[PDB]
Amino acid sequence: YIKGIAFDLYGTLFDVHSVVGRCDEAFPGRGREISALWRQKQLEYTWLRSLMNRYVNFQQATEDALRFTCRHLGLDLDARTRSTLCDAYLRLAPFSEVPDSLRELKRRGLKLAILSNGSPQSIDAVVSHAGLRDGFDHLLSVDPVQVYKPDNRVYELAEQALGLDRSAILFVASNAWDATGARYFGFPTCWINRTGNVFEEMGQTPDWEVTSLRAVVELF
Amino acid sequence: YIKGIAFDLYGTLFDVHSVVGRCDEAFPGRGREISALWRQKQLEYTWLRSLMNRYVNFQQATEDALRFTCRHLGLDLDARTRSTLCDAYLRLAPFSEVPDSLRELKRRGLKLAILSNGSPQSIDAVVSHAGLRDGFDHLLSVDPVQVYKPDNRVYELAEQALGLDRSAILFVASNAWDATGARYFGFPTCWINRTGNVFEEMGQTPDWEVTSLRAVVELF
Repeated sequence: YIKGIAFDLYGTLFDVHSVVGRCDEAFPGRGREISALWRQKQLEYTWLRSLMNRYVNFQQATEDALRFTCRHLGLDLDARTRSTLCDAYLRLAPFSEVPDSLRELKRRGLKLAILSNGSPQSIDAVVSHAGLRDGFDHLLSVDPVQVYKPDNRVYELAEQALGLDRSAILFVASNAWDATGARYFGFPTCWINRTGNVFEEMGQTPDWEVTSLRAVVELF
Repeated sequence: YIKGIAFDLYGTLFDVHSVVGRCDEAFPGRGREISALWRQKQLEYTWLRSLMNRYVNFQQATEDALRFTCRHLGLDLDARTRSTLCDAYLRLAPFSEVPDSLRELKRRGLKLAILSNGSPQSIDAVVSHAGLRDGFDHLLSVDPVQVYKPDNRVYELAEQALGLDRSAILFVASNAWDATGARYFGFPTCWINRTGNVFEEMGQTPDWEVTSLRAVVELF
């Protein structure tokens, strides 16, 4: 039934925990605090700007979210440190099972795509850096539609880019709010729950809840 | 210039801190923790459901958000406690300056309106309970437009209900993300910052930043 798979990038295939460390190096002892807030503001800003119809790209939203975090915590953030922390996203490392799992999925003749927030160039840098670039048929950004998830215009992009009806595309995401959007859209959804989180209470439940990509491979 | 004022309810005119206590009584020692998460999920659910075009009223969103908080914390939440905590919002107390400030503003011939998320009946209960019901020309809910702020359809409601152009309506809100939306819409905006928060980094700045309603009265 499923002929393609759409993956979220940050937090699903690639571990963002490394940013915590780069944050702690910039502001010793503050790392975890800074990252938690930074991540949250990035999210809120994508949702809020979408609702207001005031789109700016993810790099912009990321800087704005860091600028806020720093003002909010009282930290002095110069331009240099700003760029350096923001660059931490281009050097993420994949989760242990990811590489082998991707190889196996491709060997099964499945079309694999990534649908993320960053530019196609940034998405490319992360996957290429990990040597996984050859494993994807498509590297998609929300940028062309000028809106963020869970706006349906974003999900239609994956459907179009992959050339398959939504019912034949497996949507794989770590974020429960994202899995909720995809489910309402029509994608058979797989929620990757590695750390014991509970699903969002927005009227949906994923088709599959797995602890890693290993369980995805075993679905085929 | 300004002939009317649109006020947000929870957190602007009425103190929600009382919910913390009712939460701690239900789950001793957990109060602050439960409330912080509950408040955050209410917000996220209003934004997310709007983006997905999956509207449910605020009472619903509030229950869903509490149900999630409880599952997330491991707390056992029965129906009774659910209703009781949810009812805590109908018995809020206004901030000290609020009553006198409202009296003074009305004495100046200004049209006063409240634009909140809850039903007109719930909004009425809170204001009536505090004996402030006679102080408002309009008690507005987002319900008629089936979407939440910062969606512009919500702001147009206030403009229509008050019978004034947006340029003549002062938008007063405690939430910086809300003040940002109103500003992009066209309302001269007053941000009530009582506890030293910093403004959101979404490209806007309020026209006035005050520490309480006392400074609002002094504007006229």
